[PDB]
Amino acid sequence: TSLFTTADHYHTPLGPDGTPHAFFEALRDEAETTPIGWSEAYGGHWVVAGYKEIQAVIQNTKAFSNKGVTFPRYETGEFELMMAGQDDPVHKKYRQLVAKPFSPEATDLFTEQLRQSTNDLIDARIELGEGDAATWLANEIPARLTAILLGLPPEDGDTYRRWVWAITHVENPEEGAEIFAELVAHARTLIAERRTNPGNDIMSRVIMSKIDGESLSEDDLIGFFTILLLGGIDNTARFLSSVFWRLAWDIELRRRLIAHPELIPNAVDELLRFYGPAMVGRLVTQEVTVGDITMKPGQTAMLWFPIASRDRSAFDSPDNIVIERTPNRHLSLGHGIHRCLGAHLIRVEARVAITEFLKRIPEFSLDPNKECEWLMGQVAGMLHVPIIFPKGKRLSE
Ligand code: HEM
Ligand SMILES: CC1(C)O[C@]2(C)CC[C@H]1CC2
Repeated sequence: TSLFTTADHYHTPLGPDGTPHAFFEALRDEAETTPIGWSEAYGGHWVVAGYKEIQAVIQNTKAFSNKGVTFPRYETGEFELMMAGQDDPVHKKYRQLVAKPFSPEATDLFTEQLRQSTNDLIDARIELGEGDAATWLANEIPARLTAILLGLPPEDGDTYRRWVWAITHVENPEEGAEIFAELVAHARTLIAERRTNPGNDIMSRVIMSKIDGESLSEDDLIGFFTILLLGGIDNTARFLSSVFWRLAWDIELRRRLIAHPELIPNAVDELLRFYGPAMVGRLVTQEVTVGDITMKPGQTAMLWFPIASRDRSAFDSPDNIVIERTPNRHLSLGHGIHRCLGAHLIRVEARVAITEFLKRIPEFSLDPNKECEWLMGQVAGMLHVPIIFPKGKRLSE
């Protein structure tokens, strides 16, 4: 038997712990013999699980195109995910427009805003002794940050989450497209207002930019708005949710982060390796042989980063969360020309979120009376993390 034959990132077998990690470990074991397998899912496609094979594919821009970045394709109507859904030269020219706001030096400037926000969110339920770590904290920290990045109202996370859900998981096609059309309508209004009353946000920045002499089309701007909205509300929320879940039951990892705050950055990278949400696809545009397999134009290859991040040939003791691991060349944020634009930002965000969470609530656990829930898909992570903790006090009010 072979686990590749029915491999499907939206339908990953879950173990008793509630995650797909037992399955990931088993597939990792099989990938030592067969690093790339054909899955019958989605009409048939390639599943690339070995670390060196993923590197070979992701570095080859000649035979692989990012037009297949989301598979099944995300619901974004007639729009494309800017940067992520493009190949060079188009990709490079668009990314250069937002490189500055995402530089490590620029992203460092969000630290205090994120520290205060995390604390403000925690105040909301600290006196209650219970709450869903995902919905209450993990979803909100990035939702608020992203809204600020886009010049949107921070208090409308449910609206943004509804759009994101439509793009990534709504099952009914029409309902999905109609809800994404809502995002487009809101974006149009935002763009027109920024057009005349600009601010210091990134949308404002791209609206005033120019490529080869001319301003970007409204459609291009909607693509920028969409991909940045997805990075925060989807990717970051699912990652942090899985992290909070882990910290709720792993009392060993938790006490060490509290005792060694200086290890938190390295710990964040190790958690990124272990709980990376993502996976990405690539559209084959040229017959190419990777490893022992030959791919043909028109086929799609899914890069299963979570399996590659557990490759024994790339990481010693891959199944353990070694907080002091360094270097840590995980693929959770991609590699090459499409490597995560938000890499430094999410490292800062995770450091702050974890630090403040453990500072305010050093003692907590999973709620024995409530169920945790894992969200499967191209971005996979905990969706519901009910926890309980001894009642505490608010910092403000
Ligand atoms: C923990 C959070 C996140 C994870 C795990 C994640 C992961 C990834 C990965 C795997 C890629 C590579 C795409 C490919 O190879 O095709 C990527 C690309 C990208 N990400 Fe992130 N991401 C996260 C958060 C964010 C955030 C917060 C933003 C920005 C606000 C963002 C913006 C982007 C953009 C624009 C690209 C495309 C870059 C390009 O094509 O050059 N991501 N991300
Ligand atoms: C899943 C992943 C990695 O995240 C986003 C934000 C960029 C590329 C793809 C699709 C959307």
